[PDB]
Amino acid sequence: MGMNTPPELDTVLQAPYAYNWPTSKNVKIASRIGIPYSTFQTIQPVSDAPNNGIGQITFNQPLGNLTGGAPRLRVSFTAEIKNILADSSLKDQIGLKSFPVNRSIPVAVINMNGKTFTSYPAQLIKLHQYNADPLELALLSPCSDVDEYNKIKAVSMNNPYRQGTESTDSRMSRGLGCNYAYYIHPRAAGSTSVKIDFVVDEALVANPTQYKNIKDPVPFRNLNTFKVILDGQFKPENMIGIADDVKLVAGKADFEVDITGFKINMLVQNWVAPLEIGDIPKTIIYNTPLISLEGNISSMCLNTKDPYGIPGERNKHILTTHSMAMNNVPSMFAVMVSQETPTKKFAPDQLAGIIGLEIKVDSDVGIFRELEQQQLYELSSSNGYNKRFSCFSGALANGLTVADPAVAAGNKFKEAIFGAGSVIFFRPSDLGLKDYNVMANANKSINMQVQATFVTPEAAGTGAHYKLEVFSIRDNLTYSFEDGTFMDDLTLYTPDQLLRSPLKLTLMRVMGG
Amino acid sequence: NTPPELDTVLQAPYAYNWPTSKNVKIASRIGIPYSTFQTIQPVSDAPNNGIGQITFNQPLGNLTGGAPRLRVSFTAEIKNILADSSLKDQIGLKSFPVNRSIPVAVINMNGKTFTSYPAQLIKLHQYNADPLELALLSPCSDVDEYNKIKAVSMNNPYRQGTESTDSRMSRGLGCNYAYYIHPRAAGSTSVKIDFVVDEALVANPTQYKNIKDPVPFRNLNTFKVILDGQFKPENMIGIADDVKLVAGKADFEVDITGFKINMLVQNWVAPLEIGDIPKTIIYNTPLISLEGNISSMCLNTKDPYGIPGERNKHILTTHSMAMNNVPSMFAVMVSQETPTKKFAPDQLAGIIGLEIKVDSDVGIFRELEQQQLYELSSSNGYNKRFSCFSGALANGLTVADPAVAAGNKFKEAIFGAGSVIFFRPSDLGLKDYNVMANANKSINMQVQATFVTPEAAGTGAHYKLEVFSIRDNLTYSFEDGTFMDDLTLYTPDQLLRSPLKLTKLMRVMGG
Amino acid sequence: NTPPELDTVLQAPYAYNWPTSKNVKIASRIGIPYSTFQTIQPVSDAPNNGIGQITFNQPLGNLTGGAPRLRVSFTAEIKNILADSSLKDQIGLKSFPVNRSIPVAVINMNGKTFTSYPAQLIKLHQYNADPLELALLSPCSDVDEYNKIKAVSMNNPYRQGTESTDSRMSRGLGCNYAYYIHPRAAGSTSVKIDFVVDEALVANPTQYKNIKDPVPFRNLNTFKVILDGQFKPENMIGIADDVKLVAGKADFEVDITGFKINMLVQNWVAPLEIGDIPKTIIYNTPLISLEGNISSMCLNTKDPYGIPGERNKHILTTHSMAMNNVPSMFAVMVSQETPTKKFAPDQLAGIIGLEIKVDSDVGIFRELEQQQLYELSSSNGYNKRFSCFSGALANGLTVADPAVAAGNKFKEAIFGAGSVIFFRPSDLGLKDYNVMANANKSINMQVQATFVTPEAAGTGAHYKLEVFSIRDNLTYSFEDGTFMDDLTLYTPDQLLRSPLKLTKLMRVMGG
Repeated sequence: MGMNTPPELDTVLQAPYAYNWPTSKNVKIASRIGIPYSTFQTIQPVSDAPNNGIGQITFNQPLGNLTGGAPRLRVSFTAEIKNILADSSLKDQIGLKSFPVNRSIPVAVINMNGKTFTSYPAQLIKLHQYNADPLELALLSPCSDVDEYNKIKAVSMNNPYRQGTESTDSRMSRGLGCNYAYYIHPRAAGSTSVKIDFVVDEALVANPTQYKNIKDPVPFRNLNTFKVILDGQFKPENMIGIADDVKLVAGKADFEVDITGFKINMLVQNWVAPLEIGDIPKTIIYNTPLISLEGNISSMCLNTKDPYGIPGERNKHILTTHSMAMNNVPSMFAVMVSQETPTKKFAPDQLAGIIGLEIKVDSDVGIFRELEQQQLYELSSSNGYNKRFSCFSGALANGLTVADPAVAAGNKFKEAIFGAGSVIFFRPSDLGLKDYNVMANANKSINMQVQATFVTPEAAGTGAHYKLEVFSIRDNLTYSFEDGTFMDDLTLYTPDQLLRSPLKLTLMRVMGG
Repeated sequence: NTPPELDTVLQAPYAYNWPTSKNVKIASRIGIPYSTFQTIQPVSDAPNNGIGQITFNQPLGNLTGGAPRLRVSFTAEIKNILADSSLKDQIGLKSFPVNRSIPVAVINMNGKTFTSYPAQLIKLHQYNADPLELALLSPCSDVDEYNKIKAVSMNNPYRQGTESTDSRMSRGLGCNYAYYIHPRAAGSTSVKIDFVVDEALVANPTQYKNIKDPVPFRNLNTFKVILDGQFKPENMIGIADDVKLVAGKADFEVDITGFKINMLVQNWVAPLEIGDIPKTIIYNTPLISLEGNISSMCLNTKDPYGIPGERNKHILTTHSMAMNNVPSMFAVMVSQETPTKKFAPDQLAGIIGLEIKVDSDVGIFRELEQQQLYELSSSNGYNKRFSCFSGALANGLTVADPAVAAGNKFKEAIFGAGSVIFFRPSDLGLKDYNVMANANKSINMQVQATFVTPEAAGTGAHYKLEVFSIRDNLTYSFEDGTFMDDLTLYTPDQLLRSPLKLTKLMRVMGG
Repeated sequence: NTPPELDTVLQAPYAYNWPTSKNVKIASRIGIPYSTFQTIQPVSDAPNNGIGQITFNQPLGNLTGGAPRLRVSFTAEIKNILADSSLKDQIGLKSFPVNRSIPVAVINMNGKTFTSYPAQLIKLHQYNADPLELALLSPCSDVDEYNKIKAVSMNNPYRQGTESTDSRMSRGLGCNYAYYIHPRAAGSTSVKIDFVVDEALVANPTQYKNIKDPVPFRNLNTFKVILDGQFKPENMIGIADDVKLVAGKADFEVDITGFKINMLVQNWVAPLEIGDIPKTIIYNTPLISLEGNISSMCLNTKDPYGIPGERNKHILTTHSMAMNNVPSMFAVMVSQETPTKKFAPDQLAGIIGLEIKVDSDVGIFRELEQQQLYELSSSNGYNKRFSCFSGALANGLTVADPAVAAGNKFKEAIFGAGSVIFFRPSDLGLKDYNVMANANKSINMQVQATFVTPEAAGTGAHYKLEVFSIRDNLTYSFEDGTFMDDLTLYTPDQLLRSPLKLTKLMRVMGG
């Protein structure tokens, strides 16, 4: 159009940091203070642990001065696995499920100085495993690898039950002899069972623990009342993994597994604040996100076409939540469609493959209707989703095996493997709402409805119940006052305050988002 | 002399930076939405077999994503497969199959055309980009290390998802991209596979180096993307070298049908909170050019799998290459001109020596051997292992086996894929201090490469020495609608007096 | 109590930090050249079998690279291999084979000598360095997790390149280093392999912790590198534990011939644009020393592959170790004194308890169990999996198999390689607050380690407890030519009143 010339730009010479010569003008020498490993507490529960891992477990241990921000639970037990075909090698076929400690705790209550925090570790970790940093996840649990597909076989190389000697990268393995202590009892000739001792030391994922910052969590102060109350569900379906190609004794449909000798301790650092940090501030703030199930709905999903057939012909099931009333705007949402009832106890968890999503917020309807599955994967990945597309999609993963004419039509289904399925993370900012007041942390009431279209792995002429769940992740802070009091509260502001807040495009801490 | 006094600090964990009202702020958020995400159809029906011009013509208001993608879908039928072949872990796609299929692209923004060469760009870019970025660019981001792929071997990019612990290593089925294998009949010698690939377009001015968070384009009243579509099997389809052929057939025959292509890009209205957008927005849009090439028929007289020091040492030297200004980086590779198989890894020669002339300064790098040339290239981002770069014999035991008769040693030999050597003007240590990246000084360059090739004793083939320049180049978006692009050029004196950058809203481009 | 008011911000993508003339600058570049790269020959012909003193003596003008490397080449002949052995994925090199081969090194810069112990240094450093830096240090950077390597198992560093998806995992052929296997005759029981390895020298004052971008040395009128060369098979050559032996032979017999060694380092003139080089340049050059050791004959009476709680718990306690100042870090290791096989992984014991005494403070860490000791070591950089650290039985199914006779259970058992525990004085939580890293305060320390060993019931072997110190230590280059080095020591009172550092041209050394 007009007269345009590129603007003048100033120049610099990019040079290696090696030429920033170290001298007396730019070098200082450090000594060090740090969190010690002396007086590291091993805390027994108030009563002898339930011998099979099932029941309430309470830790009650006042602790003076500073306490580690990411306390851990150390569990030990013996698992007896029965109904194994005689003469089975079991090589690379036995291990633990992902995050077996937190999977085993449906609800936890933590009391600090009379303030109780109720959370749901099994629900929390099922989401968290999919969009956290995998480096933090390995600090959280020795069993941090997340299943990509709905079956695991020792014949396949992507096998989390490969033992340590079969694993080049330890983070890939939930198997024996790799990240956790174990002992296999001697097996008799002709035996159809095995006993394995396990020990697992895993960070507790329960508000207000600092499970997102395991290397360097902010300590707690002066826990004069400190109780950790667990709904203990340390049972085989929560903890134990068995490859889908282990053969069964004639006449048995699944393995029978028993837990005995269950023990549990809470392990946490405890220490006196060093002289050099001076006065600890009166009021300490902790980032303690609040994860909530906002809505759910289920249906019986019947397939009439082969799930291993042409992908575009797989039955497209739809579920839509009831309207979900919220008093404020969360930071993030997560959508997943879960198989309600596992058909096997020791196999990967099954989710549906979500192929479409439509969101209504207030009067704004049909949001994301133009997205297909690859774009939904991109959306979720933009918010941290950390697994491959073939997992997310729920597609048929082993098509050659199923396209084989030597596999009779009847056995094609039995041999088919699918992606584990979808979790879709989205923020209110992803929705492009015309209502600019709907911002994360706004104290504005909203109504949301979620429609998910999805595919399921059941055979043609069969079905199963699936549940659409919509979770919120809210920014939430815990406050430690100098007199001992703890409080927690959502970080809420008016839309007008947020609209006028300065942009952040890149010792100050910024929490929330 | 006495050591100087140094001040002391106490290193302490960040845990002791206690969060309080003095040092904590709470964020809300704005971001780029996934609503009104555009799926743009071409102006006319795509060629059924992927061959032909393809045009997108779609004005877009307000803000448009900086890294638009192409979603391709098609069926490939692979014929001449020995009956009763399992095909397990043997079929997939070549690296960056969408960009490999586009020899030339023209993008028009508001009347300004940008012509680039995606296939040429990605062949180079794949070797020194950040592998994390490459995985965001394409689902098929693993780059071959060796000149043959076999399902009997564990380094196999056609291992399917259930055989791959790390998805980034696989270009196979059931891992990073959607696929469907049609049922196979007893005794069949062919397979049909549906594929879908969503890959970022690598064509100026797209922001393919910043896929997570690219700077958007604005007010695209004219937006055209014109592709030379060459979505043919040799550009897209990979077949392991140990799949067996039907008797009498020299190679597989592959046909593409059902080809469809859409351009996918975000589009949205600027949030109220960012206020006015600046009058002139600047985009980093590097310009990659072939500066010179030369070829020869290279004949081997000694076994390429024999003593490495006895491998024939071929030499190619470019003609003098006249440049009007000094590029930021150069890349040297020696390519096998004619593939002997259509669905196998690309073959480069193993470069064992390099000598550079710039103006009157001759023989630069003559004292470097192959390990040092690997170190040089790696210091400029080269991202593969030494046994790839070197082009050396990779499976020495197999060839040393006395049960493998002399005639079959050649057929069984596997070599590194070969070399790409990235170097900057600053790597040359030129006595002429005026020869600096982005200087508006004319120079003349000649490149000599000494290299080894994988052909059998008593055979040969044509190899081409290519020297590429990578120049710092910027695109300017003026608020009146105009787009321009230009090299970033300065006098040597300007550059010689510029301040050093030895290490947050400030952006530094070029280098 | 009421929660405090907190200010708010809007988190926004960096894409909205629009690049404009107000926030963009354009870089040219200067860098460290690859021209005049020195390949320095030893003053006398290298010892043909790799055993003997080796000296490099080469004055260098201007700037010299801070991380010089050694390029070794040799042929290894391996004898006593069962006839018709494939050897597939069974031969390679041990971790850091060059530094493993140098028990002591002396470097002279302008008349100042620095004496260090590379083999001792690398045995520690491999366990808590950044693995990305370790791969720049040596092509053979993977560290053994278990005490046996078998080609039947996937965690096998002698996997060749074509069997390795990730090159950093492999110390095998055809992956990270050049090699050539000589043709093998029918019925032969030996193999000859040529190797070439280019590895950074780990010897004070080399900048081996910063290989990508080390600070250069300047104006070396005297530059000598004097090595105790022990480039012998037990230091360099790895052979999988499932390679079979010819009848009547107990171990392989390996010979090194044709040994050559050169020192490779960049050398260049300072660019005009950095102006004057400072009068005194400081280099971080940590001092690693053995502070104490003690040994015993450790006899096992229970099966090491039996119930873990019943494995014999061996205890070693050092004598009192007197130190004149407080080191930054300690490392505790219990080593098998005498290898039973020459080409197998190094064996350490599994440490299950540790108790530390410092001055009058006794029994520190007595409440920690093995998992907590692993966490402690990991907090200070320990970089391997728990099953390595623990020294536990790694292959319990094999041992639990009733088809494996009680007599063969031991032979088939595989254990973790065993423990290294890194700890800092700050980890000890001492009531004496004067005991701080770099304090010029005398202390006395005693270390007790409780550990398990892999020997069969009814047998034993000697184990040595070693406690190493890592001290913060600086080298100073004065422009008159003089070099000095010295510990960085301060009074406790100086350190106690020093400002906290809780979190770019400023450099902080030590810690």
